[PDB]
Amino acid sequence: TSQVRQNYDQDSEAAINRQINLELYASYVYLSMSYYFDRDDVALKNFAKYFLHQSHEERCHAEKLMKLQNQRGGRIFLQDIKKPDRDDWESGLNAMEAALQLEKNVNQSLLELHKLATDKNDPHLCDFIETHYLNCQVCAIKCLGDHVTNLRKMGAPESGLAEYLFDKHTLG
Amino acid sequence: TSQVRQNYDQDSEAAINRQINLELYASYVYLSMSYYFDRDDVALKNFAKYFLHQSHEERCHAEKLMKLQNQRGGRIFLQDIKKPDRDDWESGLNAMEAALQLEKNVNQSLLELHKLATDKNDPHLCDFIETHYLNCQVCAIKCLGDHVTNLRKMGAPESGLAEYLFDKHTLG
Amino acid sequence: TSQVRQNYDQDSEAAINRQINLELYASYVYLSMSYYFDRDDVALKNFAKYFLHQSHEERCHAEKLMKLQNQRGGRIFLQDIKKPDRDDWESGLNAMEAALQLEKNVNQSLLELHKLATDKNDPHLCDFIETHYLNCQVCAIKCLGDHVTNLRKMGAPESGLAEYLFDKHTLG
Amino acid sequence: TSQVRQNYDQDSEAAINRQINLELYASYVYLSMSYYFDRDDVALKNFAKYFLHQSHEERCHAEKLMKLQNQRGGRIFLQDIKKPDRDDWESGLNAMEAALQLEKNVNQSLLELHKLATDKNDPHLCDFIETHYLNCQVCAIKCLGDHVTNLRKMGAPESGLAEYLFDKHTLG
Amino acid sequence: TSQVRQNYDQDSEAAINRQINLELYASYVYLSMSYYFDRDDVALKNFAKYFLHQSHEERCHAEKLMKLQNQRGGRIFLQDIKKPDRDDWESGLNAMEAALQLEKNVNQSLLELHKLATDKNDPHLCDFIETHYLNCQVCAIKCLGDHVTNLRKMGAPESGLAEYLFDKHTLG
Amino acid sequence: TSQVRQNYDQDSEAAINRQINLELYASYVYLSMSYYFDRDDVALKNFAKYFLHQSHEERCHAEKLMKLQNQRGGRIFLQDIKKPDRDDWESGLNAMEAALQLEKNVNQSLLELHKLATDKNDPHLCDFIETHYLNCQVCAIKCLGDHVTNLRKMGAPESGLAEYLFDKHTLG
Ligand SMILES: [Ca+2]
Ligand SMILES: [Ca+2]
Repeated sequence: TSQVRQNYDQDSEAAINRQINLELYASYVYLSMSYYFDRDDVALKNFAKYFLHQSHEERCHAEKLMKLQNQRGGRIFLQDIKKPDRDDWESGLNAMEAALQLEKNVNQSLLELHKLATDKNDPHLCDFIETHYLNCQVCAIKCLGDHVTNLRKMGAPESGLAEYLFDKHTLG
Repeated sequence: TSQVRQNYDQDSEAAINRQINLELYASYVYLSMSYYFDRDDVALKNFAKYFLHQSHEERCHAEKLMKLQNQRGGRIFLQDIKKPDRDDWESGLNAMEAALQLEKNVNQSLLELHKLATDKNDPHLCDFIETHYLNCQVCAIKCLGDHVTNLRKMGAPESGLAEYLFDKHTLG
Repeated sequence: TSQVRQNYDQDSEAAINRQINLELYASYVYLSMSYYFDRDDVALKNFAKYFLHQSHEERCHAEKLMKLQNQRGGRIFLQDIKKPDRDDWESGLNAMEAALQLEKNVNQSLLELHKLATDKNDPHLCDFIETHYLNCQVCAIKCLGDHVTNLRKMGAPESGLAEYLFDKHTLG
Repeated sequence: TSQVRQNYDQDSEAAINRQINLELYASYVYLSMSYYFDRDDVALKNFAKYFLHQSHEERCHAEKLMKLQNQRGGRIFLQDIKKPDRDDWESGLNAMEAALQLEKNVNQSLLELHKLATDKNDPHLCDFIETHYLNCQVCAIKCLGDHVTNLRKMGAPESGLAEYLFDKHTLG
Repeated sequence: TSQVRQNYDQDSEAAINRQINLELYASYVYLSMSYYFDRDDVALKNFAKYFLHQSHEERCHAEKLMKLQNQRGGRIFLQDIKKPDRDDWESGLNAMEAALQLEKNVNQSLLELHKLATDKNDPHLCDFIETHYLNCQVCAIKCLGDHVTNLRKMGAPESGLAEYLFDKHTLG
Repeated sequence: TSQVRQNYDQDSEAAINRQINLELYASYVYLSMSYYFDRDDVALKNFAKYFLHQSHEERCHAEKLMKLQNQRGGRIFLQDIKKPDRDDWESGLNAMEAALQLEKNVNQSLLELHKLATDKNDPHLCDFIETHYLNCQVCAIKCLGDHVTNLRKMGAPESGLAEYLFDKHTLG
């Protein structure tokens, strides 16, 4: 029993660890996407920068989660960070849609965590998720949807010119 | 179905569209009050300025609700903006009292909305309402309450001097 | 009867209240268009930004009209603000063509209002309309005409790439 | 009843009045600790400084609570501020453990207050607690837990050298 | 016995502790007074602002007093801070009068304390009272007395306008 | 076959992927150590900062490796990032020694990679490792050895004061 623990359910704790790993996984996915667009045969520096930044963001969420854990007296338990589903992300459009899912998936997990926080009557954990994740996710998912829409309407992925311009005008 | 929609109930979506219209309405009411005090037979520039500002506020609130709708993949449907209940707001004290009532109504509407978001377990929608409207409405109610009270004690509406000085000292 | 009223015919008064409402209406159509381009499935930020500005400009025109009413002793009477024709504006080209028409209509109304002022021999009303409205109308129409022409030549609406580039190069 | 009152339960109101007194009590407890370390036979200026600041923090919370009460239409009702249960706090480590308990009790109390807020469907009062008190208490309990862990691991309270160096290196 | 203690009579010590509780009490009276004018049905921010300041002042005095105690070798013993008389101060003029009284009582107590220090031939405790409390009280009294005069003369509390203007012109 | 590939052996390529994962693993270890010292029962902010920074460094090496891979035409293949051996790092000293090994181990891998680069006569890959890793490793291993030595000589881990001071004077 931690001296600072208070109103922090066991389910909550395990769930945060569950969440820390998921965030790290998302991060790992993005890192993968990033360096795919860095390949001499894909060559889209901005898509590359975009994802690398997205990757670093997920790592911050992960670290803020670990912070939260220690903050409420819970104990951190890391677990293997599973590698990404793919190695080759096909195209800019395909990668964007993959991210759209990744985010919607992490959002699903966040909402479930919030539901558990509510059921366990842990307002502090609820506010933490409300203020630091929920709203960011909606923004991110919205951002991705938009990029996907633009890429689709520009003629991607068949059109290489489309992905090129998008790289320059939206991600640049 | 929107590619970014997730955990967004149709009722909530319809409720947001309702709120949007209510905000546009409130904004119309304040616009009306504003120019009332701009009449050559009322001539209270600061009351006029105060309400014009309030008007622009409610319109900013409307646009933020519309932004919300899109962010969560809902679809906006505008409806007529009914006209204010009057064209003559009588006195400054009277318009202040009406605003107090208009705000408490709008707030009432937001409490409905927030309660709905809860029943439909939509934490994002609840935090949006919390962190953006519920807190601002309370401050607003309190402000109007204060103005209403000051106007009454100074002698309004009976005393024309009262409203003149409140115009200069509180609204100027 | 206002103490400042002088040579302000009643038909003029009513014509102006009607214009105030027409202006507010235009502001509404524009607000509607702005947030259409904000939809995750349209996603043209500069179009959204562009029309949101025109909405603010039209609203600002309404208010000057309201200021004018009070300047010459007239009395303001507001009416409901009818909802825009559509909820979906299709494409950039379509919204542009729609906006061009809207503009020509308001102008159409201003011109009649000026023909009335001329008939009622009210030089002040004529000058207020010439200086503050007719010029901006000619300008806005030419601006909108040009936009429409560009979009057509680029291949819009069929060319999604056309609307993306226009969004970035002309509206950005 | 207040003209601004809206969705503010009687029980909630009384709960605040209660919390207001609790915060003042905390403030008093810290003020006592503060000057205990200011005694020539204790002599730890930074521990003193630390608690004197915590003391002012707690009073500020009380004052913000009183603001809330009038902000929603409630009515402040002050009660005697009961003196702390101790006059001599033995040591820096002992005092820290005391503060830790005092904070977990204030937090325990805010959580009950937040519960009540939810049982009464009062979302405003809910965000007010989450945003201005819930995270603050968590961060504070963590800080105190840390301080207690360091002091113990340093040799306190047996070692006078230990509390001295903590006074200089952690609180200075 | 304290190693720093010198020429500090046990009665002086007990009187200093009594004074500490008294300054803290006064402090609590002003705090109560302050938020009374923050009420939506009183609404006089500068009165509220004014008394809040006087409140923080009283606490600074209480704190300096506690510092004196330790400086001389005495030992602090806190007592309950008894709640103020009223919960409703009726009017600014009334609150101002109550304050004038509070100050004259605190003063009476200080003068007593000074004579005690004199009979106990403790010049240090005499000069401390002279320099840091006595002239401050005289000023406070004269200030409060002046405020009462203006409020009575402007026509308080019958005239709401009287207190409103005093709020703006003297306390603003 | 990549268009930019040239003098880049298959063994080399696979070895770099091998290395990328190792770097990411090291990074993961450090992240773990970092947040262990953030626990309310360990409480050494600087050891915490130290490792978190060390962690971010290993992630840069990882990313620079992925960069290298694409640079020479090789293809990146990520793999699960195995979790750290431990969850509880016992103490500051124990963590330092663990890092000393982690670094010596990563150094062993780097030297082997360099040997392979030499055998495959790939000077570019040799210089890359010589300039970007070999020298840094020697510095890091030296740094860790020193910290270990200091902690040992100060009385760590039995002495909690030792770890405390070290945290403040060397890591701060
Ligand atoms: Ca002209
Ligand atoms: Ca919240």
